[PDB]
Amino acid sequence: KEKINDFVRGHFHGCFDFDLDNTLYFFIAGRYEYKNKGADMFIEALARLNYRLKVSGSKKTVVAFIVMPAKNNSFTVEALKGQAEVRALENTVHEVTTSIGKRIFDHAIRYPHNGLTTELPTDLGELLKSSDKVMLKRRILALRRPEGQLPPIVTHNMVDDANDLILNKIRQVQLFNSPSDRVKMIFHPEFLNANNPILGLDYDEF
Amino acid sequence: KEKINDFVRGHFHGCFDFDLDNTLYFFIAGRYEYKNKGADMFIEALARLNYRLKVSGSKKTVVAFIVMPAKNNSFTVEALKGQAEVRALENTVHEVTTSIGKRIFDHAIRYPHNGLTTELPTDLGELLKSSDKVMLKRRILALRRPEGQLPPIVTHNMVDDANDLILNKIRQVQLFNSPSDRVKMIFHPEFLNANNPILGLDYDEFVRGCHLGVFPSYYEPWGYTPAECTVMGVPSITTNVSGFGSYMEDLIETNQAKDYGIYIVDRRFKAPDESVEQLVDYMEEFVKKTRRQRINQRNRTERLSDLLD
Amino acid sequence: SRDLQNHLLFETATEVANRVGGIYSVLKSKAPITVAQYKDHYHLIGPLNKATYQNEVKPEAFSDEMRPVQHALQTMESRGVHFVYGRWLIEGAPKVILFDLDSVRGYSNEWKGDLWSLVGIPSPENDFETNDAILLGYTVAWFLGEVAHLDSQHAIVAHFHQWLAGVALPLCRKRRIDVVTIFTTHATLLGRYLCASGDFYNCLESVDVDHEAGRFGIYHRYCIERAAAHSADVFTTVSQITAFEAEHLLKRKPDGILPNGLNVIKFQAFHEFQNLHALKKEKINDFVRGHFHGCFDFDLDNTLYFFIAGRYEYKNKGADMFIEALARLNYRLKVSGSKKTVVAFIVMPAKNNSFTVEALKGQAEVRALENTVHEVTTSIGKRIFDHAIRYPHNGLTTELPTDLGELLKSSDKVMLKRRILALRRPEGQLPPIVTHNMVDDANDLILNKIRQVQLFNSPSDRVKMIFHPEFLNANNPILGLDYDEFVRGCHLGVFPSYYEPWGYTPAECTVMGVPSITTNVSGFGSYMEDLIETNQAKDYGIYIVDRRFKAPDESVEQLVDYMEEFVKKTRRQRINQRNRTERLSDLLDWKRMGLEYVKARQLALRRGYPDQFRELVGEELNDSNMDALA
Ligand SMILES: O=c1ccn([C@@H]2O[C@H](COP(=O)(O)OP(=O)(O)O[C@H]3O[C@H](CO)[C@H](O)[C@H](O)[C@H]3O)[C@@H](O)[C@H]2O)c(=O)[nH]1
Ligand SMILES: O=c1ccn([C@@H]2O[C@H](COP(=O)(O)OP(=O)(O)O[C@H]3O[C@H](CO)[C@H](O)[C@H](O)[C@H]3O)[C@@H](O)[C@H]2O)c(=O)[nH]1
Ligand SMILES: O=c1ccn([C@@H]2O[C@H](COP(=O)(O)OP(=O)(O)O[C@H]3O[C@H](CO)[C@H](O)[C@H](O)[C@H]3O)[C@@H](O)[C@H]2O)c(=O)[nH]1
Ligand SMILES: O=P(O)(O)OC[C@H]1O[C@H](O)[C@H](O)[C@@H](O)[C@@H]1O
Repeated sequence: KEKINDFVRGHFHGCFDFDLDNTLYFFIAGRYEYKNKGADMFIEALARLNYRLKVSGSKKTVVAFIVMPAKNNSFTVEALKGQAEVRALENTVHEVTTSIGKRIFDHAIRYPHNGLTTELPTDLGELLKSSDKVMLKRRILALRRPEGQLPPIVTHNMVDDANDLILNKIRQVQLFNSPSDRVKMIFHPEFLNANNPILGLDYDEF
Repeated sequence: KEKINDFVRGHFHGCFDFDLDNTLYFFIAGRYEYKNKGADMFIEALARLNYRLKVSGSKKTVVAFIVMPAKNNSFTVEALKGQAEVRALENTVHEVTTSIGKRIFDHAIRYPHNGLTTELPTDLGELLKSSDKVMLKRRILALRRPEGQLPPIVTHNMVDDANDLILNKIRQVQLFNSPSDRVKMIFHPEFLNANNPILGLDYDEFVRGCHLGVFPSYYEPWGYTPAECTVMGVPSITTNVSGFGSYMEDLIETNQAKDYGIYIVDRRFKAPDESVEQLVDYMEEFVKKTRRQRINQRNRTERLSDLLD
Repeated sequence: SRDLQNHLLFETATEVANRVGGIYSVLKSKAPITVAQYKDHYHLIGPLNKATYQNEVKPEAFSDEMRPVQHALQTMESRGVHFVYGRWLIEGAPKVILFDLDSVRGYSNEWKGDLWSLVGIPSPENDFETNDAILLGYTVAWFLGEVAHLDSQHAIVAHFHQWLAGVALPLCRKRRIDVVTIFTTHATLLGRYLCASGDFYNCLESVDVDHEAGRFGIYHRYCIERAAAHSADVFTTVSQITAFEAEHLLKRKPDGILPNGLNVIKFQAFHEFQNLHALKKEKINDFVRGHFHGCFDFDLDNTLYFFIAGRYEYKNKGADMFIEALARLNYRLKVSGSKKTVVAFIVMPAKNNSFTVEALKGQAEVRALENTVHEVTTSIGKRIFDHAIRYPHNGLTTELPTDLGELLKSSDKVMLKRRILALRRPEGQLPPIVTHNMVDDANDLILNKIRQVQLFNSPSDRVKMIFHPEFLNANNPILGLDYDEFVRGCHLGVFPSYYEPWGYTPAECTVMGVPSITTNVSGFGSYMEDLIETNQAKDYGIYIVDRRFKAPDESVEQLVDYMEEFVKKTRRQRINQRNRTERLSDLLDWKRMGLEYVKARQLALRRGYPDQFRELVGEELNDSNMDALA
């Protein structure tokens, strides 16, 4: 589930208004038989489940996956690019916390001398400096989404996007991952695998 | 130098009141001959330097190492235990900052949503929790040292402490590492090694980490100790009655040679109490140097190593 | 009347509180050295950019001796003129005076009329910009008259940058305002325009200045530039090649050069710049592994990183030569059996739709391998450790493991192999020559040139092409470097320019210890070929290609010659050459290039008050140049 959470954090970069500790992951998977496998019901049922959860004022979120292989031209740039921009933040944060560590450790080993009245630092400014902030802000701006763009409902470029049953059905019931929706949709038109650069999980792990 | 800094932090746990970024590492080394190798003069000179700095009001700090093997029963528990207590803290800090990361990270990626009005956390309480603050304080507590205890002048338990010359000389000049002393004193009666559990540097590595070798010998046919120093771009103070000292006095004009890291004290044509003041002059000069200066001097000292090939 | 030892300085340009062009960065970086000399006697002047100025910008306001500046500001207020006073928020904190041109346009037709008779300059009012150039030039001379009038202690210097600011120069000359003037032109008008087609440097001695200016239809601007250069007590350019250029095309030899320095950020240790190089070289190495994923047949340790960067001017910046030359070098290197490799970067912004999937995906797959390795190596760690500590018990005869199968298990071998296969690229696919999706790929000039010389990053090629049509930035998810960080990590900048009045590209490059190849028709190349003998300058990291007294094809062959030279170097040799280049940086710091700005100002006071300067120094020194003076 941590590897999924990681994928999701990328996916909703810029539009991430919910709590993964209070988030659930439904999926459907298999051969793309829209009608026999019941993708139709699934999508419809989810659209309604969304309405119920909104009405009840629940704070939970459902991120719902469709793993049915359809013809595609691999991943989208937007998928790969935001998963990269989220790692960029992860890393800059790790660097910054290394610096904070030095600053804490100096205070801890220098107490009680040099006028260090408290055992630990108290002001955040003692630990976090302009150079540190500037990085973090730049990495944050990189995650900003455009004017009103919503997280996508598909991870790939589809061959025949306009005729795709699953996608037309999601568009029809209007699950577009706008913030208010407590049900999110992610169609991944490709069997899962560990080499997958955006959700590196063999199916069995996912 | 970092590896020496980790040792010193250990050694001074509790009584740590100076900045290692404005601290210099002098050392004397080799076969324990109190009189011949110049340890008498060294320790005295340092006590006089300690006076000069307090007087002149210097922000600097000197940690003077003595590496001369002597009869001993291995390390003190207090050196060995303090090393562990300083690492306990290093590893508690590393855990806390991880927690801090996760929080900073969550804020960044969530902003501007969920009522987050600033791009970064502003108040420290968002990052640093009580559970985190408790483990840290406990680690700090373990570094406290007893009422009026000071950092030791010895890293080992001596066989015959009460009669050892080096230890008695230090006690006599009254360098007990109190916070008001600008010169500290760490006698390590054992040849340095990488497997040393308090200071895990081979001798050559330690040399590089230090700032200034001081080998003010009285008898010394050659003196590899300052020669090795000089090969590693480390300024050394030696004497004209040493072989190496005499040789470098031939090759270079004695006032040039200070810019080239080879300080030469006069122990042939001067009173022993004038020798000591010249050795103190040279140390007080080096302490006055900026980092610009030390680095440049170190490059000159390095470039000089061709002559010793 | 006036004092020359304590004088005022009023620097005036278009680009004060707004980064419209190169001139921005000159004034900005120079401000620290010019504040430090003058303190409160220095004042920058320009037009108030209502939009962006919000970013960058009482009896207490001035001292007693600098009260005359305060009184003259109130006299501009007494005819209604709105003006922003303050500090410019950059190193040095110089004081700015930003005139509102919206609150002086009611004079426009009168003032454009005045120019018909005072100098004779037409003003087609369908030219949005020359209007603003005239409004500033009159508003500033309306101010400099009042300060010369209200201050009778100091001498006064008024420096103007580029033709747009210098409408005020004829007005200071004709009206006989009591200030000494300096004009500095960073590029001639005709020069930029004549270089459109292409042979500028040979056949500019004979060109009809008025017929040519008239044919491009920019005669009304040319007039303002020509007027400015003649009017001023001192006329200057930013480089010798531009001085040559300015002599024939503006009809006045300059009194000297004001070459553009940089605010050189120094380190406490000199050798720090060198450690950075290797750090940032590793970030590029990370990129290059991702790029060649699957076709990775060379040793990055024995690999060099050439680059060109800047505005996308295919001809002027010399991308044409760079690519042609790189193709020829590839032949040489193959012929000569060299084992080295060159990855050449072109960093010139072109219209794109961000990165390719292949680019992002490739470096994602390389990170997956990085991490699966990291998992496997901890397992190996655990096994080495357990053999170590258990020795010599349980039958362990050797101190350490000797069979790899002891440390690397099936489970570990499988996931490494899977990661390997993921990097495998389609049969006969090569590494791309572009990181992005181009909007108009088939018509991109760089990509046509590259396709034509057939640098396609096949494994036999010792020169690889990477066109990255976008300025470098830290946030970039494939090559996460700010431009400065990338430069440092590279080994050789190559900026074989044709029209380039200065070129900060190679100067920046040199500041950060990186050798460049520039040309003798660039302003920076002129200035170094004067300061250093040209064969010696190669040892200090300044390779200068002759694009003036050589055929285009010989220039190319010289550029190839120089690269081949640089490739041949050993690592010691590159490291030192880099050290020599870094030592050179002080010549480009404002702590030296700002002395030439004083020489211009000492010559302005010499011609302006010949008797007063004679008596304040001793005799009268030579009058003709900046260089001929004290
Ligand atoms: O990312 C994924 C997702 C699913 N799977 C695998 O794919 C299978 C999904 O099964 P299908 O959707 O292919 O359909 P079934 O195999 O359940 O059933 C099919 O095969 C049966 C026996 O051949 C019948 O013939 C039946 O009519 C036909 O629907 C699962 O076992 C699962 O392990 C993956 O490997 N990777
Ligand atoms: O922690 C340490 C410190 C030093 N050393 C090494 O051991 C040497 C110790 O030097 P000494 O104190 O033994 O002095 P020298 O070897 O410079 O000279 C000595 O050896 C000479 C030749 O035998 C003469 O006898 C002379 O009187 C005597 O001073 C150093 O050079 C260094 O190489 C270590 O291995 N570990
Ligand atoms: O990835 C990059 C690459 C370059 N740069 C910067 O972009 C500049 C490149 O400048 P250009 O090549 O666009 O041109 P110049 O700054 O040399 O000069 C420009 O301004 C001059 C005077 O205003 C002339 O008009 C000239 O013709 C015009 O190109 C460099 O300073 C460099 O710092 C980046 O920030 N990121
Ligand atoms: O010039 P290069 O071949 O990139 O190598 C250059 C060198 O850079 C710096 O000097 C580093 O300290 C060395 O680690 C490296 O050997």
